Amino acid sequence: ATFPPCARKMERADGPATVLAIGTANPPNVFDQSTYPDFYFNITNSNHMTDLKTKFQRMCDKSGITKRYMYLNEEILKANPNMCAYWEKSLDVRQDMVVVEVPKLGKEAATKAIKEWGQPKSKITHVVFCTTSGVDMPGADWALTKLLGLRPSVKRLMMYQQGCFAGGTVMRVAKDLAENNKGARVLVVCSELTAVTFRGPSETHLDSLVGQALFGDGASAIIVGADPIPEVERPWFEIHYVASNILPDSDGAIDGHLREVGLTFHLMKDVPGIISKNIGTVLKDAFEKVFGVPSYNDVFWIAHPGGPAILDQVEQKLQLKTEKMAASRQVLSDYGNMSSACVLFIMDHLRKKSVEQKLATSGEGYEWGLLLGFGPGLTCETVVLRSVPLA
Amino acid sequence: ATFPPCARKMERADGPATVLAIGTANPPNVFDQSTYPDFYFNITNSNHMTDLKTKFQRMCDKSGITKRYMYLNEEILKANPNMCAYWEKSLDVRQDMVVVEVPKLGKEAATKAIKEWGQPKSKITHVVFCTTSGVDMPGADWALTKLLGLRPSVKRLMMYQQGCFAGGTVMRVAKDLAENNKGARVLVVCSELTAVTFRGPSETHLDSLVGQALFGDGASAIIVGADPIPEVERPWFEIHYVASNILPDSDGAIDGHLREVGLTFHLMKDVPGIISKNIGTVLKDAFEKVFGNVPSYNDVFWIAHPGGPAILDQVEQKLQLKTEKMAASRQVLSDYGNMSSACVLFIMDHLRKKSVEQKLATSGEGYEWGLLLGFGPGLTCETVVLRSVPLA
Ligand SMILES: CC(C)(COP(=O)(O)OP(=O)(O)OC[C@H]1O[C@@H](n2cnc3c(N)ncnc32)[C@H](O)[C@@H]1OP(=O)(O)O)[C@@H](O)C(=O)NCCC(=O)NCCS
Ligand SMILES: O=C1C[C@@H](c2ccc(O)cc2)Oc2cc(O)cc(O)c21
Ligand SMILES: O=C1C[C@@H](c2ccc(O)cc2)Oc2cc(O)cc(O)c21
Repeated sequence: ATFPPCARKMERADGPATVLAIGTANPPNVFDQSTYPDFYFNITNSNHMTDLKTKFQRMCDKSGITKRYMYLNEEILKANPNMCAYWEKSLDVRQDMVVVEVPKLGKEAATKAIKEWGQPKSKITHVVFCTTSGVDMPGADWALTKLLGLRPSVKRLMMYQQGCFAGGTVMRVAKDLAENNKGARVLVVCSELTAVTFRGPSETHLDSLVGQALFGDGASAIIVGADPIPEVERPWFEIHYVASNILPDSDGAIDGHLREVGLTFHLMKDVPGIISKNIGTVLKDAFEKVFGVPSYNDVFWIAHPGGPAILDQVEQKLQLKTEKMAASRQVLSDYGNMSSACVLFIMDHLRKKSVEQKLATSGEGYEWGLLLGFGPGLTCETVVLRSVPLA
Repeated sequence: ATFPPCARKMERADGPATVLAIGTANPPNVFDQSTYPDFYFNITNSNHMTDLKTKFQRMCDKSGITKRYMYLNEEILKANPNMCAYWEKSLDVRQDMVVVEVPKLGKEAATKAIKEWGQPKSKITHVVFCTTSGVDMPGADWALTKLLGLRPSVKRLMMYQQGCFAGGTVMRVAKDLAENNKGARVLVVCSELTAVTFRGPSETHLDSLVGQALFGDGASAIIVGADPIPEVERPWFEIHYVASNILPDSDGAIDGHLREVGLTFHLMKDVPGIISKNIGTVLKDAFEKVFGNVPSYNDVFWIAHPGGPAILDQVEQKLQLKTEKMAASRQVLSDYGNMSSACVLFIMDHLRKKSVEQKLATSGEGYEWGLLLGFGPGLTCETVVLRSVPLA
């Protein structure tokens, strides 16, 4: 039923896929969260909706967010009344922005990672581009290739309308790309901008208002490869296990639609409840596979900060000690919810802080760790990581 | 710099990624190409555009297409005048159709693939869903998973807004999922519906008119795995080499923009020209990596994305292929039109079946080796080197 087998025509690698560099970028406009409700109701000309703004100030005060970064600013929003409305035909001006600026922010994040990596751009064999912010043909993967001047034969994978869990997905994608191809070096870019999602307030769409309180802009970039070249490339985290779960009883929990008015956000179930009710089973299953067993307090944690109640309720249900989510909270406070890019920001802070505090390893002390993405399905992406030792 | 190595935690497979099953599906409405211009100019209130209709009749006549299948029909279009115009805000009505109908049609093709495969669907470990028709959150990958009742823990990969080259991308994607994961069985689904792209004619955007003559609807699905179970699973094609290339001097050749008027289609360079000048360089590099320092193009089987007949004609001319090589590619174009990322899988299925039918030596018309090519925006050329299986 088969011709006689031949050796793998495209050689594969032997070690684990390894993070060799991380770079991050954010748009230049900074928004204090504690005064953001004033700005938001000013720029949306909705100061007559008194009770709604009180509701929004509470949302912002309870977000665990201190500041956010956005491509949008006061000048740009005055120029587009249709994006300041809650529900006006927009998509076209929104697309005109994000199809340009999402590859641009990704390039700034990627240039940093390429620079830290140290190798020539020409060594990049694969490009994985992940966003939730607009679509186009050719995609932001093609645009990033041109902007960076990678070789025209890079193998690309364009991930559009992904959502918050895709920071975990890209790790699972790059794992197989890196491990199945000897010498493959994968450029992974997550890049998100709220220009598709910013909109005016409505008294009957309070979940849309939660989104206005939480979503920020940012781009993160990693170089993934297996078999790092000793004393030339420098490892930081190893990918050893990945898993995907549609959580029980979660149908319709989070929906997002791309419409003539832009991208709309819909909350319809207790998202922190469903995650925290089911996270025990998922991680226990992963740990049996990887180990078959360290404590949850003895591994490092990169958890997507969908919002603070997620991190809070996982922490309680699993009875974690409060430093386990500290790095994930650090990014949420410093940046807000940047959809897919969040976890890669958290990974970078983890390593930087572990180095700077002169700890044993890249993951704040521990040999093993977790990276968790959450979003729409309701989808939980699971990554078991190993760190590297340090001085 | 590293912790002590440990054995790979997730076992890998050893053989090549193999196609184990193919199924396809189309919407139920058939449109004869020869009289399609009469239907199209009438439904878009364009009967007065007398010379434009004569041009469109020529496009249809020279299209190499006999018929297409479409989810759209007469009743659906009359219910949506904003779609029968050239440039009205529609995207919402277009999304309402395709976010439901794309996973639906893919479900149809996937059930056929799974039935041929013969294994329990619970043994599917990965889902790759590929489309250029609509986007949604959660995606068509999620909806397909629910419709089929696959395991809740499948590893899903959602590929939106891909374009015509993506039939080769999913093969490339599926190669690494299957090979790096022992026991992985990947369901790959490409599902395309013209409801995103249909629009009335304009005398000044004849490239938009070109799309209206060529694009059809369809979905195709494959089961891809490595290390097949002897006597249980049946290999049909192996994936041995994958390559990707942005062709030189091709910026702007094919653009597609998702707007408030829906998906718009633009052609601003000689696309069959650019592909045919460069395909030799592309295929020569792939063959040198597979075979060293090498069969002739006439001695392999061809699965070429039929973006239009001029592409197949100009690759046939410049590479001096005998005319039989593109025949399978042209048969699918004839019977279905250009189904974006779904076509090549339709051509793959057609190839195997007529090889079995005519009792040829292999599943790729008696050749051992062959190509699957996808052409699209970028200009992106995706290259796959396949091996067939022998036949009794
Ligand atoms: C060329 C093709 C569009 C139609 O067949 P064709 O026989 O070449 O048409 P001919 O050139 O013989 O006929 C000429 C008329 O057709 C129309 N036409 C054909 N291709 C056209 C194009 N790219 N743009 C505009 N008009 C076109 C024109 O109106 C032309 O007359 P013009 O002088 O007014 O432009 C088709 O076979 C093809 O493959 N074209 C490009 C491939 C493609 O479309 N790829 C889709 C990719 S995802
Ligand atoms: O509606 C949006 C906005 C989007 C987004 C966030 C940050 C950013 O920078 C750009 C886009 O994030 C989301 C993530 C989801 O899981 C579901 C959603 O509906 C959305
Ligand atoms: O504009 C379209 C239509 C789309 C399409 C075709 C058939 C179908 O059934 C659904 C969508 O295919 C494309 C493929 C491209 O590379 C570029 C494009 O602009 C387009």
